[PDB]
Amino acid sequence: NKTVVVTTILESPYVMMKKNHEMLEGNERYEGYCVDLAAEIAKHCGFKYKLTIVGDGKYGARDADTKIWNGMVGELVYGKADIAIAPLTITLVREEVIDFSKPFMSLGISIMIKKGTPIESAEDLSKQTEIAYGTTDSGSTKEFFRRSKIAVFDKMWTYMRSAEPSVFVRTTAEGVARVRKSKGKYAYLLESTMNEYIEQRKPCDTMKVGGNLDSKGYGIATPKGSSLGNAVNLAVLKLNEQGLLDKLKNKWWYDKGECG
Amino acid sequence: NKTVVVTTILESPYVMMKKNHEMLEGNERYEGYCVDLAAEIAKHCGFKYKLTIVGDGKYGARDADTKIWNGMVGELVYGKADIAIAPLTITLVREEVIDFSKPFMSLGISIMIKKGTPIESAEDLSKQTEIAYGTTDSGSTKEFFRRSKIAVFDKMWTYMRSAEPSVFVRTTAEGVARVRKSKGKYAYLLESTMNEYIEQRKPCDTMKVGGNLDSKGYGIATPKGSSLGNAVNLAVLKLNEQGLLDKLKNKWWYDKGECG
Ligand SMILES: N[C@@H](Cn1oc(=O)[nH]c1=O)C(=O)O
Ligand SMILES: N[C@@H](Cn1oc(=O)[nH]c1=O)C(=O)O
Repeated sequence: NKTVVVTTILESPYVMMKKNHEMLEGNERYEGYCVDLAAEIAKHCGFKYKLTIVGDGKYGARDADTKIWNGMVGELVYGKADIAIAPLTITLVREEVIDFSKPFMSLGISIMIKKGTPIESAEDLSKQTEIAYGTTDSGSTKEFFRRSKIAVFDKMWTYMRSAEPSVFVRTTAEGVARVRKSKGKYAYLLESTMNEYIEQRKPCDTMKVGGNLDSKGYGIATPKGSSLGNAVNLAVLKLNEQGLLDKLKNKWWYDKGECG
Repeated sequence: NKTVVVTTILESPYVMMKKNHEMLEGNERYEGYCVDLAAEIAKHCGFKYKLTIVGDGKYGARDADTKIWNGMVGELVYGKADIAIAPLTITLVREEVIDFSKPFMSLGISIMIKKGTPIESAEDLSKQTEIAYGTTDSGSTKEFFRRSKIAVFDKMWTYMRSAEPSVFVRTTAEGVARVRKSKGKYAYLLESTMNEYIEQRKPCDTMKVGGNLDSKGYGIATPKGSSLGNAVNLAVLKLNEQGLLDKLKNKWWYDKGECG
């Protein structure tokens, strides 16, 4: 038995530094949905682990020129980590290089606006220019727009890829800050899960509008051929069946919601 | 290359006999969401196939005494079929004996009532006796209640397992007929997907109430170790990414909805 190296990302409310993190060591420094999930998975699979934050702060994308994978995906591909326990979207391109457990959370791409912004759908965004809109870099949302053959999403892609100044952000935190400080002139395309969490955080000035653009899920990832995959997949199914995953979502999204 | 034997179930709107089925042969006799899905999967994976309806008309459950698997699950386990393309729920007990692709549809257990029935939640059902309620036999919904540790669902299970006359039905069709003919005295616990489909079918006398009890998905299943699994999983992800699965749901649930 060896300590399993877990790669994850600082993304609220999945993994966050505890307020008193300076007083603590190792795994105890962190808290969140994925921190709780990691503890449950490890217990069910019988392994000890070490939580580590992805070096480049990215989810995972492959460079067009170099063909090299970055982010958490890259850490699994190059063997820097043994497993990824984070809001990592199950996609075809990633499934080609790493393995995923069945989903532990269901979600879809959505729109976040500053309250009062006159936008109710992706269709609305695509038909105008005054309100800028973008996505996070190196993730599944940007890749969705890049590869979409659907007219509305492709129209949106053509605008976003050449928009000036850049409409892309490095992290969810940056996109949220841009929505909040742009006086309604910036809308942010992000996963419904993040959108719903932020909607319940002070200053309660944002909101999710329209239906989700797609239906997909987050999965726990392991390098291809990992001996860990099977047990991890069964653990996820068990936790879902026990209602534990639902309990964890309520805990981190709503029980402590700050917007009444 | 050999013809792949597909096991499926006659369940609207997934697989149904075409009205003019007598005039047709083989795969052409059927139509529906899963019929369309099977054609797409076969095309993407490069195989020819034969659609067959599960002999016992069941989804799949293991006998407590004999330990023998029935339904579509049983057909894969005993090698009577090469793959299952139907609304087969991904569960822990099934994952122990067969393989599943990532989900092609997202859903949850829900409540179906005859319009006007004074029930808005599972909590409501559990606190009364006048309105009987049950589930389909040999499926994931009955197993959910049987294994639940959650107070409300366990209370519901204790009532259902000993209710008289029996509250369990053999098929969705039977449960729907019971809801419709029981004058509000029977509520039916079934997957949200089936519930939403029936809600748009004449005589438009049923409705889904409350939130879903859980969050899970349907997957394409193959016997353990099947050489088909990998390609099938990637095909499902591709179809989802192209928006084809969403298009298919709209086609079979709403485009031809009969309730305005
Ligand atoms: N879970 C996403 C990361 N990301 O979060 C969003 O909200 N959009 C986006 O791309 C991924 O795995 O790439
Ligand atoms: N998809 C279910 C079958 N079934 O359909 C429902 O609506 N409930 C139920 O158990 C299964 O795979 O067992």
